Amino acid sequence: GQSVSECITEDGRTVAVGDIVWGKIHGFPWWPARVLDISLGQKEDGEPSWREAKVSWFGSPTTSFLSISKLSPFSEFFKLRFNRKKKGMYRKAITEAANAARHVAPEIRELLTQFET
Repeated sequence: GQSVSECITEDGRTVAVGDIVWGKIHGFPWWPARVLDISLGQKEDGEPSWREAKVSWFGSPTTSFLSISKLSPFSEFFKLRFNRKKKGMYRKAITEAANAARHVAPEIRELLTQFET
């Protein structure tokens, strides 16, 4: 594919390099990540319609490649995707991501602060 600086997700929102997203891989819940690159399939490719992003997971050492279909914008999907029960690394990642997002999506850190006990 060809790298680009942004694309539109399946829910119709723009995702750009540097943005915070929920990402999905097998064996883990939806997990917050930072977008490092975005790649779009091109007509000479084996699969011209494939599109993906390279992401860095919060609360984690790992970087992964996700189909755009396996990510979503962080704020808009937060209430849906945030697991209120999970502990440890997962909750630390949530905290980091909410803090990172607090200037464009202050509602998330707001919700997390209300939720904490």
